[PDB]
Amino acid sequence: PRPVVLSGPSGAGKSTLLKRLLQEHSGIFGFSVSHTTRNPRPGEENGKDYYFVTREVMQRDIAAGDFIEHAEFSGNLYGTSKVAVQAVQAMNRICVLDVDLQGVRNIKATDLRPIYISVQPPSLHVLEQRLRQRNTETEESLVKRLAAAQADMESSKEPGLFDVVIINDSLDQAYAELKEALSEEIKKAQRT
Ligand SMILES: Nc1ncnc2c1ncn2[C@@H]1O[C@H](COP(=O)(O)OP(=O)(O)OP(O)(O)=S)[C@@H](O)[C@H]1O
Ligand SMILES: Nc1nc2c(ncn2[C@@H]2O[C@H](COP(=O)(O)O)[C@@H](O)[C@H]2O)c(=O)[nH]1
Ligand SMILES: [K+]
Repeated sequence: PRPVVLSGPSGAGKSTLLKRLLQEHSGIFGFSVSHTTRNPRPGEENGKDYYFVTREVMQRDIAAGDFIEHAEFSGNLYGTSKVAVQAVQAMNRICVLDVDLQGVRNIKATDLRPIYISVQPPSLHVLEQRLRQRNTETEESLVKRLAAAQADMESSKEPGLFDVVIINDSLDQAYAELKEALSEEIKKAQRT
């Protein structure tokens, strides 16, 4: 039973598929609650979606060595803390992570030994509409995320970087491809 790392462009639907997975398989998977310096969106709860901390707190923790990995994204800091992964391990659950491309390569350097899945948009055109539908991004921050998306899409074709690439055209189909990709993960977890 290996950890799971979900990545992809902003707005692809990796958080959506993760939420569906975590509700239907609550006893099998446990979400890695990362730290972030950005403000919480409406409907986001501190401790569940993210550990919302200020910039000074994040930098203080980085010096203290609390983070397995950390990176900046659209002028805000994100990080997978050691305590976040150890919390899921203490619950006897498969840790699932939602990081960017920079985190993916950082995790490659660690010993977490995960399975890498890239949730990809059907095309870059529909990604903008997906990002524009949520409206949480201002026009300036939307362009920054859209620009970084193409770099993420290009790197998704790198051989060996991702174990599974899922195109998120149909959400039910994308979730079906997610479960099948985790079939041996769910099997091994239930096999104990
Ligand atoms: N299958 C889908 N069909 C259409 N729109 C979708 C689909 N999945 C997600 N979206 C859109 O994508 C947004 C929600 O996806 P999220 O999971 O929050 O984005 P994300 O891939 O996690 O990237 P970030 O880092 O959270 S911005 C909304 O605007 C949805 O309308
Ligand atoms: N490297 C890294 N990236 C993260 C982490 N948490 C979220 N991200 C990434 O940061 C971006 C913004 O996330 P959002 O602010 O939309 O939740 C997404 O690409 C997401 O996957 C993290 O802990 N580490
Ligand atoms: K995350």
